[PDB]
Amino acid sequence: STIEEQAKTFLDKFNHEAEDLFYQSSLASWNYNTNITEENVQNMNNAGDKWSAFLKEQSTLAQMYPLQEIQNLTVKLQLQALQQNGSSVLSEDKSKRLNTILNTMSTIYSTGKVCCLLLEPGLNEIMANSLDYNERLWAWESWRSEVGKQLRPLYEEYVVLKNEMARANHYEDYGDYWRGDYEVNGVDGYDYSRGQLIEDVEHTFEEIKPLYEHLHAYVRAKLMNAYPSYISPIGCLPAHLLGDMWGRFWTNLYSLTVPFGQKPNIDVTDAMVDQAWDAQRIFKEAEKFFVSVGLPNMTQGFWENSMLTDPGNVQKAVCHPTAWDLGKGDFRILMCTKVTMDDFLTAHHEMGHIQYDMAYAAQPFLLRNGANEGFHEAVGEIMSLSAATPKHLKSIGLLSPDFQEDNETEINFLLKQALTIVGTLPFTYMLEKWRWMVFKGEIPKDQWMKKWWEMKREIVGVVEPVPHDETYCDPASLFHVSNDYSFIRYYTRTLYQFQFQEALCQAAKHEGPLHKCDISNSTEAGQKLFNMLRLGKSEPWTLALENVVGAKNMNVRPLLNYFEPLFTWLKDQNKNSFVGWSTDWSP
Ligand SMILES: *[C@@H]1O[C@H](CO)[C@@H](O)[C@H](O)[C@H]1NC(C)=O
Ligand SMILES: *[C@@H]1O[C@H](CO)[C@@H](O)[C@H](O)[C@H]1NC(C)=O
Ligand SMILES: *[C@@H]1O[C@H](CO)[C@@H](O)[C@H](O)[C@H]1NC(C)=O
Ligand SMILES: *[C@@H]1O[C@H](CO)[C@@H](O)[C@H](O)[C@H]1NC(C)=O
Ligand SMILES: *[C@@H]1O[C@H](CO)[C@@H](O)[C@H](O)[C@H]1NC(C)=O
Ligand SMILES: *[C@@H]1O[C@H](CO)[C@@H](O)[C@H](O)[C@H]1NC(C)=O
Ligand SMILES: [Cl-]
Ligand SMILES: [Cl-]
Ligand SMILES: [Cl-]
Ligand SMILES: [Cl-]
Ligand SMILES: [Cl-]
Ligand SMILES: [Zn+2]
Repeated sequence: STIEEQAKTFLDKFNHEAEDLFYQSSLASWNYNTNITEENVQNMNNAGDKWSAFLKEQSTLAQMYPLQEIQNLTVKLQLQALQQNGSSVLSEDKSKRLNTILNTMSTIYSTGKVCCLLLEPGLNEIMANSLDYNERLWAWESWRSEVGKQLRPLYEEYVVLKNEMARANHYEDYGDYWRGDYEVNGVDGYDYSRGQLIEDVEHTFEEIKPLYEHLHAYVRAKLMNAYPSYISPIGCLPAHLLGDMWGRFWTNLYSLTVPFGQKPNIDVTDAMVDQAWDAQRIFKEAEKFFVSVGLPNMTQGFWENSMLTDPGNVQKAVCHPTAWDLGKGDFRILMCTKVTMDDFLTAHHEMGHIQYDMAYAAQPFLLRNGANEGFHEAVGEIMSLSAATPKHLKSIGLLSPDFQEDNETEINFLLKQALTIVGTLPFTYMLEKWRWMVFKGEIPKDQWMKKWWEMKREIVGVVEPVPHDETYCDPASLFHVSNDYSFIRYYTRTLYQFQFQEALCQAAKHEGPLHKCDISNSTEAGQKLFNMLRLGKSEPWTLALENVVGAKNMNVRPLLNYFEPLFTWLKDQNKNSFVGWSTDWSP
């Protein structure tokens, strides 16, 4: 009886106990989310507590099998997923304090109000739709001070305690700890070090820099037309004018940046209601789409047990669209579907999640997940990509067969896509680099805010409207920061998404620009995609990516391919205009 054999037996017992307990908890959670009542909340909480206690004791047991005596990499992966210590390395008092800090930061972020209006919906409405410089500036500064000033000391203590936990687990810092979510060891030709992630993010960002610079110059010009005196044509962009509370996405800038405002966007909602479509039809069409590439039908249970429309005033439900994998062959979608194009695309996205879940359902319990934190949402996004293309809507009868394309409408659509995708990439990289640097200890508190805005100036070309000192905590003014979430996932997922789409459209023998591509009816693309989906978390994410795209590494080139018509059109628009920005300017 070797250690590896004992560990195999332990994992056997664990899987059988865990699948049952996880199913009971997931079903309690489903009963709540589709039927909000006190009885259902208590059942959900009790089942979740039972599951957490089970995982606690099972991790304690798992730690009694030393990994260095495990040669089988699958057994090692599962044991490792169980043996994570985390905050438990801290003393009882230090963990108590850290959890109090985390709870406090979350509560003040969620209950914060400026006098009084609360972030959702008031200030969000202002930052999305207001065209008054003073109103927007006020809301921006108000949140930064009213909330950030509170969060600052809490965040300093949070940094100290999180770095203590990370070094107690043998990481260099909390940032190194998070970079662990991309690490791979023991598999020659597929290993990936925690440092490699930074190097590769910075490499792909070096390649994204020209497209972002030209989008920046375009948006700066258009915003100047919208804000006469307030913007310099060689300087950075005021943070309170970027379409949301942080400039995370530039989506709401469309009104001010649409290249051809007289050319409407394609919106088949009217066609969906005129053909008398219902949620059943929408989900059946998504299912047909997936069947078209050789993936299986949704289970009978899926149709029997899902919630695909709002149950109305009879009972309240959590209407956020979500895909559920309860285990034991039970797959569902929760969605308060309305007959609208957005809901058609979101249905495709979530059923893409379900297809992923079904694909890796034969893997051990602990290996049932995306290859890494970015894989699932990329799989979801590429479905909506294929569903929205005019080729596909014609194919499924939502556009008239003679519906003529138009470069102006296509460039409009591509602009919007840029404002979101390309816009958020430098934001995300800059935010996570600031956090990495704070955790690594390269930014003393005295320069915290300074470095932040310096980086905002250099990397993303955005400047603060008001001078900010070290009493604020502007990064903590965003949910992910104040609620202790990694952020680089958005960069990596966005790049993986277009890598996937390019590889699959190639397999589908698509000709022409990448954004016009529909993978429908391609069993080649379906097979390429399934060869990855079925692995779940069992193989290195480098290999999972190779199975789809033929290369083992993250690459931004497909995103540039997707945007190349817009990149060229922008370069044409900006040829007689300054591109780039000076970090010296300030409003
Ligand atoms: C919702 O929950 C309540 C309380 O548990 C229960 O009485 C009711 O039957 C549930 N509704 C449905 C549709 O199951
Ligand atoms: C690792 O162990 C699993 C059973 O736990 C087995 O299915 C698999 O073949 C083993 N891998 C190798 C390389 O022996
Ligand atoms: C969890 O803690 C034990 C010591 O208490 C340690 O030997 C083990 O390696 C830790 N887990 C991991 C994944 O390092
Ligand atoms: C998928 O389901 C449809 C009915 O919705 C059925 O006609 C078809 O044969 C099924 N195909 C597969 C491959 O499951
Ligand atoms: C795929 O084939 C079906 C016939 O089964 C057809 O109705 C549909 O228009 C085709 N779509 C594409 C994009 O070729
Ligand atoms: C649309 O694009 C084609 C190909 O680049 C070009 O020949 C045509 O002149 C363009 N038309 C408009 C209206 O932009
Ligand atoms: Cl989601
Ligand atoms: Cl599961
Ligand atoms: Cl995105
Ligand atoms: Cl900010
Ligand atoms: Cl994501
Ligand atoms: Zn999703």
